[PDB]
This record gives sequence, C-alpha cells and structure tokens, in this order.
Amino acid sequence: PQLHNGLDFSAKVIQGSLDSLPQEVRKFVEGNAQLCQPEYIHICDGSEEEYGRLLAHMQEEGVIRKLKKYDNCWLALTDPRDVARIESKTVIITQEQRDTVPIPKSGQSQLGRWMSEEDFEKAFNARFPGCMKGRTMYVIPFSMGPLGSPLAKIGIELTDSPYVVASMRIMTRMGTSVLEALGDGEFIKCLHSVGCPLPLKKPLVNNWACNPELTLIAHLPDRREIISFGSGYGGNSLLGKKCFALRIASRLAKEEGWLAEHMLILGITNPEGKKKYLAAAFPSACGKTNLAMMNPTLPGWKVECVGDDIAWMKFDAQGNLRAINPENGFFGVAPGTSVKTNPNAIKTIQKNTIFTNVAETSDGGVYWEGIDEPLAPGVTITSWKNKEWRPQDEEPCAHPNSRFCTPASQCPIIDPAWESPEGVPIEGIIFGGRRPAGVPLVYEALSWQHGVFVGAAMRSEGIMHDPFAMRPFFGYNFGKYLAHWLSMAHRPAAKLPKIFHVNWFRKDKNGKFLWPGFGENSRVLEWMFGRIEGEDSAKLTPIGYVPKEDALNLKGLGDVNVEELFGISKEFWEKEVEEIDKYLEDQVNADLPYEIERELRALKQRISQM
Ligand SMILES: Nc1nc2c(ncn2[C@@H]2O[C@H](COP(=O)(O)OP(=O)(O)OP(=O)(O)O)[C@@H](O)[C@H]2O)c(=O)[nH]1
Ligand SMILES: O=C(O)C(=O)CS(=O)(=O)O
Ligand SMILES: [Mn+2]
Ligand SMILES: [Mn+2]
Ligand code: NA
Repeated sequence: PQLHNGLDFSAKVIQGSLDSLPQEVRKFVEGNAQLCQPEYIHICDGSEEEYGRLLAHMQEEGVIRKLKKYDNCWLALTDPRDVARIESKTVIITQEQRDTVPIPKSGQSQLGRWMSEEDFEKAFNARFPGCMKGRTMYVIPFSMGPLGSPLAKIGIELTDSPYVVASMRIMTRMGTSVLEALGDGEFIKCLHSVGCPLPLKKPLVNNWACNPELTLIAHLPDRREIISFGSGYGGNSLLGKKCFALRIASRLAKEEGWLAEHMLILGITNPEGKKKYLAAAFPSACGKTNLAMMNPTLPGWKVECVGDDIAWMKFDAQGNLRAINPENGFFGVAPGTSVKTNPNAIKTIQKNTIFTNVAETSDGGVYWEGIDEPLAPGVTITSWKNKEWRPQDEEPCAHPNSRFCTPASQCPIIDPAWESPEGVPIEGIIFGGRRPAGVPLVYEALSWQHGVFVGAAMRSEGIMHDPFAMRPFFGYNFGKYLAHWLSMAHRPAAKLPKIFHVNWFRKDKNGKFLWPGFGENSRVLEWMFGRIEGEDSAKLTPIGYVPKEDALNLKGLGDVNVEELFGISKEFWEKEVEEIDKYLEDQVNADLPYEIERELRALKQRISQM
C-alpha cells in the first residue's frame, strides 16, 4: 500500500493506536504528522490516569506548578507576550470578503477580519512545515455539548501543547468515548501549534512556548477547518471554545436554522418553585460569569448555572427555543472574583482547577486583585511575573486577563439539566454591557424586531460597540447575522423569548456606581420573571418598557438613587440614535436589513415626541 513506509506514523505512537481511529481521523492525524513532523503521537483517551501523568510531566518540566494549598490545583505562568485571545491575529478565510464581513465605508471593519485563500496558503506554508519537530502531537477527540446529544458537534484537535490537552479535558468532553460516538461521522478539523520546533530558534520565556511574531488564528469554514499558530493561550489555543463553538458554529447555525452565541444560560426558580431559563449576552469583561453563577440576595429565590459563556440554541418541534451549553467547564476571569462578587465560583475552583497568570501566596494558595481576602501577617506574594510583590507596587499581582479553568460539574449550583441532551427551554434573552451614562438598569424590548435592534446597539464600554457581544466572534457577515435573527420571527409556531436590556454600570457624576449589582441583580431577574408571566409591572417609555414605580423590590437598598438610575433623558437618547446611525452606516451599510433601519427610525421618532 506504500513504496517505502508511506504516511504511516505507527512507529511514533506512544499512546493508543492509529488502527483504532475512524478512517477520516487517521487521515487527518497522519497528514498533519507528515507536515508538522512531531517526534511522538499521543492519542488522548481522556482517562484520569492519562491526566495525572500529563500533569506530572508538566510539573517535572516546570511548565506548571502544583498549588499545595488546594486539592489537585495547578498554576501556569505565561510569556507576557501571550496573555489573551488576540483579535488582530484572528482571521476568517472565504472566497469573497463580503461573505465574511460587511465592507466598511472608512476602510476598516470592526466586525471581523478577512484573509484571502491565497494569502492564507502563503502564511500557512511560512509556519506549519516541521513546526512540531522534537515535540509530541496530542490528538484530542472532543465533543462540544453532551456526548450523543442531537445538538452536540465533535472536533479533533491536534496540538503540541500538554497545557492545551489538560485545559481541553476540563472545558470539553474529551477522550475514547468521543471517538466511539464519532464513528465514521463528520468532525471539525482543529490544528494547533505553539510554533516553536526543537531545537529552539529563540529563547523560551517562563517555560512558555509561543511565537508572537507569527501568531495567526485562522478559520476556513468552507473546509470545516480551524488552524491556529503561535499562541498557547485561551481562545487562541482551546479551539473548541471560540473558534469552533462561536465562529465556525455561527455560520453552520445560519445555514441550518439555529443560533450559536456568546451567552450564559441560567435557571432561575421563584419562591413558588416556578423555574424558567434565561440566556444573556454580555461582552467580554461585562460580567456573564457573575450572573451565570449568581447567589441571589432575595429570600427564597434560586439561581442555577447551565453555562457561563457560550449557548447553542435551536427551536424544537413545539416551538420552544432550546439551549445547550457546548462547554464542559468554566474558563473564567480570576481577578475581581470574591466571596462578594461570585461566591459560587470561589467554591468551584478550590479543586481540580488550573489557574493561568494569577499570583501565588507563600503557603501555595492563589491571589489576585479584587479577591477581597486579607492575608495573615508574614504570608508573601509571588506575582504572575514570578517575582516578589507587595500591595504597594505599581503593577498588579495577577494579569488582568488571568483565568481559572474549572470543571462545570463541581459548581455547587450547577443546573440539574446542564447536560440534558434536548437543552433547556429559553423564555427570556438579556442583552447588556457597560454604559456609564444614559441607559437605565433594565428595559424590555417592544417586539422581536426592536429586540434584535437592541442587541445590535449593545456596548462593551460606554464608547465601544459590541453588537450581541459577538464583535470578535462573527463567523460571517454581521448584516446577514441580523437578517438571520430577524428571520426567527417568521418561524411558524415559534415561542419567541422576551428580550431585555440591562445595565449594571450606570454611574453618577462623581464616577460612582448607582446600582450595587452582583447578588442584588436578583431583583432585576425577579422583574423579568414576572414580565414573562405577563404581570402588569411595566411602564412604556420611548426606549421600551421599564419597571413601574414600586415594581422592583428595593427593600434593603434604601440608599439607591432611583431618579438617576431609572432616568431617561431626551438629550442623551438623541445623541445615542445619531451614534447608532453613523455606526451602522459606516460598518454595515449595504448589508443592513430593512427591519433594523426601521427600528432605528422608530426609536428616533419616539425620542422626537419627548
Ligand atoms: N458594577 C458591577 N460590576 C460587575 C457586575 N457583574 C460583573 N461585574 C464586573 O465585570 C467584570 C467581571 O466579568 P468577567 O468575568 O470579566 O466577564 P465575562 O462576561 O464572564 O467575560 P468572558 O469570560 O471574557 O466572556 C469585573 O469588572 C466585575 O466587577 C455587577 O453586577 N456590577
Ligand atoms: O474573551 C472571551 O470572551 C473569553 O471568554 C476568553 S477566551 O476564551 O477568548 O480566551
Ligand atoms: Mn466569563
Ligand atoms: Mn467569553
Ligand atoms: Na511558565
């Protein structure tokens, strides 16, 4: 079957068997083994044994450190050049640019980054040949979604990073059972290299292999391929998360009639035992993880977490919008995480957790800005840069984007349906972001079409547009994504969720937050809940429905300045509509659906009557 030894890499397999793999998977592995030239091939089985040995191996090499204070928890410190998902190096390849991003009138799209097939081929050839020399290629069979669920999708990731292997074991369902469920089915092809073949051409920093100059995270949806080079971090390297479950998946979703979104999913139960599920899209750094795992301050209310970051949603036969969490764990921002802001996260992460770029205490615990836990006198701190640190220093002890990576099943409020194969029925969708001025705590959209316009108008900070929290994550043209959302209104018998917009971040004139937030947000969720039940608790305004006077439970919060928090200004909202106008005109133009344009004019009109 070959004249020499062919593309047959059996001799280099140190775990599992190429014979055992489905034909197409074997082909994927062996093709990239020939290209990348790894010294060893490790087919992951997902076992506890494989995992313990992987960690020991990394520990042995100084790639990770054990955090002796906790049960099976580990710390990685990275090269300071590789500390986040990196948008500027993130691209989607399609035949025509306009299928990927709308053509901006001012020459630069904030809605994606296209690369031609030709330019990518050249970039690929400049990077991958021999890139794994001297390393192990790990083969990670993973399912996004509960194994065997009709909403689940399988990928194979090849990586030269054991850190990616460990993190993927947490954040996806990984191992032999996935290969068995796969059979001879289709899978997303995920290729990753840290881009540092041996012998090293450049010095290794903090035992963290990366290639910042050649970093390139590419998606080729027409080939069902994700190809990522040069970063070992987060969304650049854990390919199932953003690359697959948002970018690749949002385009599949458009073609197939479902949705793949940057949304938490939570189940909330009232004092009468009535439960509803909600989904919420907030941009990175705007508090999805706090809400998803909320400990409600209101007596007799309960919040349970389905997922904190990504939602796959599809209408069922009865018109219910069903959502699954395609993730298996939580990859949450560590700083700011405290008993006060996220007690349930505090409990989840003290075992079987990997931390990246946090500080370490001298008794082997973790530390970060906003942890709000004083240390005993004499306990000292090693920063994420691996030097002694004191609370007086200029720099933070933890990187602002440092993360924990923790099993979802350990969360004390994990939803009983968090793995149900049919998904949970969504009754409300919440949008929101950071709006220091002008936008009140909570409003309700007037219609599905107004709701989609409200998603389109979202912000990650007072000055930055992040429609639907998907700005860095659209798998195709944003204009067509709006058309896809609007199309859900025409699905016969669809039970369309109520759409709300929240704002935790309104400030008074001295910069102080007007709303205490966190667990207190339960008071906003109570209102949404009654609204879905059709309670007469809403007052119409030009921006949507707001809570009536007295509608919100504010007991315990008498110091809240209700007039400023809930206030609507004609002058603010005139500015807002003009801003939205310019933005949509510049960024979306020819691709903007009629309905979005009509909502813009309708809001303008309502404001004009103030
Ligand atoms: N004022 C206020 N801040 C909040 C609230 N909830 C979350 N935050 C802030 O939001 C940040 C934490 O949110 P992140 O974990 O970064 O957000 P995320 O949406 O989960 O982001 P990704 O994991 O990157 O998708 C911190 O600055 C928190 O203080 C709230 O109710 N009020
Ligand atoms: O940036 C985000 O929204 C994240 O959830 C982190 S990463 O998975 O993109 O690293
Ligand atoms: Mn998060
Ligand atoms: Mn996210
Ligand atoms: Na390190």
